[PDB]
Amino acid sequence: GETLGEKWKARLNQMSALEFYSYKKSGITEVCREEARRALKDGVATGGHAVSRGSAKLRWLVDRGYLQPYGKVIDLGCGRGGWSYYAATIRKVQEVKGYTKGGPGHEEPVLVQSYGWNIVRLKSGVDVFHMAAEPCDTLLCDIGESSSSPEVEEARTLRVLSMVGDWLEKRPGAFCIKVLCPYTSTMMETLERLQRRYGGGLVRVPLSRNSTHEMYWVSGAKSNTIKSVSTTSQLLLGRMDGPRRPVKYEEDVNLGSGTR
Ligand SMILES: Nc1ncnc2c1ncn2[C@@H]1O[C@H](CSCC[C@H](N)C(=O)O)[C@@H](O)[C@H]1O
Ligand SMILES: [Mg+2]
Repeated sequence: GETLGEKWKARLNQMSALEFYSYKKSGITEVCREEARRALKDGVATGGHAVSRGSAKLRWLVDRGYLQPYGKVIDLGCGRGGWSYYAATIRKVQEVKGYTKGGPGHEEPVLVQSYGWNIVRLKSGVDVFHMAAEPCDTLLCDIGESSSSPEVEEARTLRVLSMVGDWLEKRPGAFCIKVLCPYTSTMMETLERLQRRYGGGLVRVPLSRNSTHEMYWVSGAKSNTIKSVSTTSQLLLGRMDGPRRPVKYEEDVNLGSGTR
């Protein structure tokens, strides 16, 4: 019983290195992030330049009402902190706590002074899967590493989803959770069951590359799982045909400066 997403995964794996390369950015939405690129690679933040592409992904969802962060924000798997620092600029957000693994193969928090930096605390060296859940108003989680195997992507997603369940049981009023693999029938059933229990819906963020089927389970969406997943699968499959399309650019994120 093969889904569209599984056919996309199979075809993605059949691509030559050149085909994959041309495909992965074809027609996507993008932020250029030229302008403080060397500063970031040096490990010094510049003003209100975002520390990662993640700020733009969160911005895209917030600008469209897919969630309205407020109160105490928890950011699981914060990496460099792009989500935490974007959240700190939202008027109703009061406090941001980010946790991430860091160390060798992994992103360390970047320490910056974009607007609202002083209500942000990011901590490295923590395994979020070993943290007991805690009350919060806005729950964010951006964890899930890609794999050429769909069974692996699926298993990795189910572990993430089991982990956030403890946090959702605390009943945050807003959330945004990356779903690395939504495209197997087991995943779709699991996601429907989670939406029945916790609400929200799945959204494809168009700044995601075509090389990942990731979607975001967000409290401000209402979507049908089959509709949102199948539409994404069909978009990704369609971009495999025909000539390569250019990227569409948004304005770089500007998180300003100053305390709150
Ligand atoms: N068990 C775990 N505990 C803590 N962090 C983890 C983890 N598994 C993966 N991660 C971290 O989750 C992060 C996913 S990256 C998230 C991008 C971030 N939203 C931003 O905007 O910058 C990675 O840095 C990775 O190291
Ligand atoms: Mg940017």
